[PDB]
Amino acid sequence: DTTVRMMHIETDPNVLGVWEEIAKDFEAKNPDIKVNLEFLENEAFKAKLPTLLQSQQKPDLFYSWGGGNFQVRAESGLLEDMEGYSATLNQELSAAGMNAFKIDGKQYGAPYMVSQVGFWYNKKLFKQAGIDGESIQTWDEFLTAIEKLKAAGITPIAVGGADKWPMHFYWSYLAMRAGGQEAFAAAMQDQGDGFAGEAFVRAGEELKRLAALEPFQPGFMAAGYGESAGLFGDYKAAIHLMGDWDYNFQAQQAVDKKGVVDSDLGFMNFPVLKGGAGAGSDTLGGINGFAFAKGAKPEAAKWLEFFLNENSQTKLAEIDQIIPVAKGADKGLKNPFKQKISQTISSAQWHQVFFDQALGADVGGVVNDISVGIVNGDVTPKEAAEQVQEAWEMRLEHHH
Ligand SMILES: O[C@@H]1[C@@H](O)[C@H](O[C@@H]2CO[C@H](O)[C@H](O)[C@H]2O)OC[C@H]1O
Repeated sequence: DTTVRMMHIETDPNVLGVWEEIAKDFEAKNPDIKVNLEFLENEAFKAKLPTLLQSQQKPDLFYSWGGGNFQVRAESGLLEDMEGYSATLNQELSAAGMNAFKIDGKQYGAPYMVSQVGFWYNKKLFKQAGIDGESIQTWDEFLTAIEKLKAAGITPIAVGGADKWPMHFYWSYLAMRAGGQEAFAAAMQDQGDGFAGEAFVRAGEELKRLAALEPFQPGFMAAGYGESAGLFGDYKAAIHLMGDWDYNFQAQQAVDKKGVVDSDLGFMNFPVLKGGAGAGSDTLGGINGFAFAKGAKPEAAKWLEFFLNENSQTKLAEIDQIIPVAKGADKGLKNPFKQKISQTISSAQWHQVFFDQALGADVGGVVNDISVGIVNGDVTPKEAAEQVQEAWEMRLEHHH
């Protein structure tokens, strides 16, 4: 018997119940393979993984956002090429999802889900404030809704400022809307002014404008994502900019374990910015998966091809958790919120991975730092963009 060790960041009890049913079914069909799930919370996982991956504690499989850290881990010899064990994965999973975890023709992981960041909002609170949530198409209209919420005594936005990345969603989306795909593509290539260019300075200017309305809950810089999602679930703030995984999370984090029920819940895309080059259909989000650590056993690919199969992924869509990557598993997207989100993802010409993950731990950490820094007044919009560009130039210099 051999044990496949899979490190993950999942907290939801319904999801874990489904994962356990899949693992039980797999172990019954493969009596010589055991599956050990190893949980670490999101922030702890990102902080601890570098040490664990470079040690003899490394697992076979670990949760991954792809992006810059995945690229560097591959070039550092920290991952295992499973191309020779990928025949079934390539049959059953989306080609774009498989490509997200392939480097230099080597299959270093497999996709698990795709996501969109957007504004979850409370229709009950919006009605109290006299806001039609479906009518918010532009950034100016969004700011007007913020002012209407404040006038009604309702905290407009819950944000997990302590974790920083929830605030970076604002800066990133504003940069996407201001500059469009080409401004970002050019910055990635270090062309022109790069991340110090006008679209990124405008992103900071618009984030500072939002911050000047004081739209966040008191003490937001001390709140992590769990606390912020709980505020939304408890009807204590009207708006939550978050990935689509928030749907189940705000319910679990609510005192009543239900949160904002479907009859009170809305979701809207990030609005357009007047004069901006970005399209309202452009999406910020991710393609997340499981990477193979160096030394991963062949049984780990056997597990992943079952865990990621059409039936398994259909179950996880049907419990409202993931937008799946397995072919045909979109049949499980029965929930109206998740169905519409999956359509936005499918239709997007530009589906951009989270800036903090695309740019790697160092430069992405700078983006996270300047996002809260602009809001708190510690850096100006120009200085923020300058810091991102300077850090990015050094990352380019020091990597292949
Ligand atoms: O760096 C952050 C990631 O930490 C964040 O990951 C999310 C966190 O919320 C849930 O735990 C979800 O399962 C994770 O994938 O994703 C956005 C990125 O900017």
